[PDB]
Amino acid sequence: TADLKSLAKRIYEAYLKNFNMNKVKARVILSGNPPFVIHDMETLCMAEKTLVAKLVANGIQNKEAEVRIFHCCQCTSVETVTELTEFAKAIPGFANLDLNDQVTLLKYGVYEAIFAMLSSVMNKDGMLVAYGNGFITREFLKSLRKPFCDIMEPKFDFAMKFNALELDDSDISLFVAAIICCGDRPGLLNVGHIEKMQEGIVHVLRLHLQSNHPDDIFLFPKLLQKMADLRQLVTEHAQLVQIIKKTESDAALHPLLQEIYRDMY
Ligand SMILES: CCCCCCCCCCCCCCCC(=O)O
Repeated sequence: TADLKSLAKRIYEAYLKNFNMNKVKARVILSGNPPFVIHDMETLCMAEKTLVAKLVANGIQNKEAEVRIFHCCQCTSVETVTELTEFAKAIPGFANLDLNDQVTLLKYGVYEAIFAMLSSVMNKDGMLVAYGNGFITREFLKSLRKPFCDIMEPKFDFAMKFNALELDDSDISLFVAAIICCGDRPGLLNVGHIEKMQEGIVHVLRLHLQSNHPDDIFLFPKLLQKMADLRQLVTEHAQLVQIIKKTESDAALHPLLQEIYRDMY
């Protein structure tokens, strides 16, 4: 229907406006200011001097490479949280929710959305970083000292299967909106209204996938399962972050992310 197709287009346009990275932009870069390839410590350190110069301007006081990398991971998440917060305003009913419910939905949804969207910048060999200006290899990330080598690999595993679904930005935008609209998040004040907001977005997602992916009759339930898989990926990620927090004193957690993780798992 015109209203439902228009809603899907709205959410797609809001996604293109609000996220610095989209799947088309990522694919243009990945196909070959080209991205600097980070595949070892030499190339990490060269990339840092150009792309995150302040982080390595401290001489012998610079942090360990793994800690610098984790800091850059967190800065990326902080920026994506800001983008997701603006995007959520395009979702029918979201801005009409109580301010506290908006906070709760974003708190529990952002990392699920982050890992879903991260797939768009990942291939089997590595991922784009730093606003598309670096490509860091999967093998380099696996080579880091424990526990830091354990951060990205499960996200690559998720992404390879997610990317095999061959979603486009029009699908991913609605999937991210659906992640944000979960009525079963803890602490919600108006569950009923959130459930109806969820039902509306999920209806739009179902119809859109039927229209955009006529070849895959299971795509909607596949994506419902991916949402559950993302919840488990995030719980596991939070457990690893808590290990880092307890055992890696140099790996300072950004305060916005500390609040997101607080009282989550
Ligand atoms: C010189 C640039 C080095 C870049 C280092 C890798 C950046 C990865 C960005 C994606 C991070 C995904 C994981 C987020 C982790 C978290 O916020 O808890």
